[PDB]
Amino acid sequence: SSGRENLYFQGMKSFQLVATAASGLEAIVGKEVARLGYDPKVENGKVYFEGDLSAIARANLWLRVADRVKIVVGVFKATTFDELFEKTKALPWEDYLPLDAQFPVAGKSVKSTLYSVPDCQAIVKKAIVNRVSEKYRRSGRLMETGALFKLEVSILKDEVTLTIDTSGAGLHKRGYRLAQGSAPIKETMAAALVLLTSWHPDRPFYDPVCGSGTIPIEAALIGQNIAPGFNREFVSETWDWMPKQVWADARQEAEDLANYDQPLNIIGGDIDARLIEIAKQNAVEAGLGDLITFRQLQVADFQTEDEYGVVVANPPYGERLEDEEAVRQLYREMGIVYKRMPTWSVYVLTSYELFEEVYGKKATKKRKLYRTDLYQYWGP
Repeated sequence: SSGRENLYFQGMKSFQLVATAASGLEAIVGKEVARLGYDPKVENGKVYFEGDLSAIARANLWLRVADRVKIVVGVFKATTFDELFEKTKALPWEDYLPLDAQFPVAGKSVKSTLYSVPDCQAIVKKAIVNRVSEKYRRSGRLMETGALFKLEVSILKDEVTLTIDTSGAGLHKRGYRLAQGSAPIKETMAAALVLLTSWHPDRPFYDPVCGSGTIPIEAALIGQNIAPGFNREFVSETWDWMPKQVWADARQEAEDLANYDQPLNIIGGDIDARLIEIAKQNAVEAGLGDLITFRQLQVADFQTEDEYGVVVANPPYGERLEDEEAVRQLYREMGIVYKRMPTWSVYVLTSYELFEEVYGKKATKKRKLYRTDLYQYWGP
């Protein structure tokens, strides 16, 4: 993180990395990449940075708002498949892919002469096989049986970016919600919401419509400076050219930087007792024991003597009449309750158009996200 180490100690090998992100969340990912001591270049849905083996480990462990961390193998222009072929085979694929690499190729194409994704997939695969076959001298040992190097060819305005996935499962899958679907807020979005607030763990936190507990869990992990990826694995741990010691060092660092003694006052409320039991279990799996206070709690029944807290909510919103009426009632009740809490700040992520009207006051700030809006009521 100092950024000052001689590059010799990481094998004299530097990588062009990228941390992908939802559109509109890249600035936050940039700040997280800077936090790790790297130099971010923020673009639409992508934060590029240079790094070594340790950067791969540390970014996978630590980024909370990124979708995945990839290696950028190369970037060039191509308007014919023969040009895509040659420029792809010119890259040093053998530096990344061992004899037994498994290397499937995914594709994306937008506003490009080369429009056919299946043809781009085919030609990139052709070229990579050509390259490794040449550089391993047509070894009979070349076979796709071992570690996984998921490749992507992405073409935008005739510019080709070739990447290798270092993460495996998307980073939103921290491990604490497995086998529970994706109806709730995406974990990366939940972390983004908390990071867009003023909240610090010295202050109370409340998610009044918490469901299975994602927002409180992400807040707790921020509050104790716990790496989001601490309890999961990454595909790049299986790559023979990345030493296990790099990952062991990154994980020891993550343990050392955590603040497990930071007290937390975090309440998650939901009307569904079964989802509250699920939330408690998810928090145990996240390594948070019973630090979070999950309650079966209707919005209208919340009372506190605590001051200077932060409410953060993202109520599930179905756009049909019954579901919309239930959320209107929720927003109205929130407004009534939080009026009694003038020292608190309130953040509500919703696509319900009449939120401000129903809550009863206009927001301090309205941040547009992906279409949903983050309504922010800044407190003292």
